[PDB]
Amino acid sequence: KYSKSQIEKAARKIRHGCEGAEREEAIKMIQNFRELHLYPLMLMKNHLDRAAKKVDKENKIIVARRLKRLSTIIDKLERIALTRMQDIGGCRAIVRNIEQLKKLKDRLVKSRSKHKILKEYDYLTPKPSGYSGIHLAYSCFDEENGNNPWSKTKIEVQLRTELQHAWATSLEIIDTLENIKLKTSNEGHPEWRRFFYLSGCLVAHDEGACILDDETIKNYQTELKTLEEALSVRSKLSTYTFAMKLTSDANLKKSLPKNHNGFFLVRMRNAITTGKFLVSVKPFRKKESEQALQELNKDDADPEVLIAVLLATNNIKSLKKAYPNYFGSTNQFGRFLSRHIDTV
Ligand SMILES: [Cl-]
Ligand code: NA
Repeated sequence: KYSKSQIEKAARKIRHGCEGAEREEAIKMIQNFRELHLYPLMLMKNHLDRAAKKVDKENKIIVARRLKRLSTIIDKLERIALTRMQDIGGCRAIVRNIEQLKKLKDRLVKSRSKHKILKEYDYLTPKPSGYSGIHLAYSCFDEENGNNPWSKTKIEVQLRTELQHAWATSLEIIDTLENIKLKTSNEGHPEWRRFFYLSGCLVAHDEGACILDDETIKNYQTELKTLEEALSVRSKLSTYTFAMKLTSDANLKKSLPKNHNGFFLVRMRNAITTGKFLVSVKPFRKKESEQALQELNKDDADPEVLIAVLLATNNIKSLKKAYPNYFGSTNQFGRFLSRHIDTV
C-alpha cells in the first residue's frame, strides 16, 4: 500500500530518529515492505523444493525459508539501503555433496520462470570468513509482472552442502551464544576468526569445492589443532548445543513461568578438585537481566567455572527455528575437526 520512495523515506526517518505518530507510520511503511517479501519467499521455497525433488529423487535435500523479523530490520536501520536489500527473504537448500549442489544450481539456472537470477555468488572457494556455498540473488517477477504488487521483489537462495551448513551452524551458534560479533564486524576475536577461516578452507577442500595442496593442508591442520585447543571449540560446541537441547526439555519447560521471555545462564563446572563435573542452565526473568549479568561476571573469579555464557531465550528459539538440525550439524562439524586434528 506504499510507494518505494515512501519506504526509503521511512527507513531514513528511522535511521534519523523518530517518535510517536511519525514512528508508527514509519514502522507501518517498513513492515508493509517486509511482508511484501512473504509471498515471493513462500513461492521461491516451493520453486526450489520442486527443483530439489527433481535433482534428488529420494527427497532428502532440505529446503527452508526465513523472513527477516521487523525488529531485526529496525535495529539495522537504528544502528545498505532498505529497498536494495536481498536478504529480507531467504531460501536455503541443503544437499549431500558438491555434485548434487552443482546439479541443483544448474537446474535453477536452466529453469524458465518470471523470477530472474540477477547475480550468481560463487563461494566454492571460501570467503575471507571461511564460508563456502553458492548464492543466487533473485528478482522475483522481474520483467513479466502486469498489475503485480510483487514485481522486482528480491529473494536470496543459498545453496550449501551438509558439511558447509555444519560449518555455518557452528559459526552462528558461537557468534550468538558467545555474544561476540564475527558476522556483523570486521575486527576483534582473531583466534575465532582465523579458526573459522581455516576450518572453512578444510571443509571446502574435503567437500571438493576448493582442493588445496598437501603442504597447505598440513599447515592448515597444525594451525587448526593449535587454534582448537586454545579456544576449546569442540568442548564449547557440545556444551552450548547440549544447553540448548536442555532448554527444550519437558521437565524444564513445565518448571518455567508462563511465556518466559528471559535468559539462561549456561555454565560448565569442574568442581571435581573428589567432587562433580556438571553443565547447568539457570533461568532468569526479563526483569532480572542485570542480576543475570552480575552472576555471569562473578564467575570470572571462580576457577571451577570453565564455560559461562548468558543466552537470551529469544536468541535460543530463533536459532532452533533457523537451524532445526543444530544438534546433528554441530556434532558433524566437531567430528570433522577431530579427524583433521588427529592426522599428525
Ligand atoms: Cl538446520
Ligand atoms: Na532467579
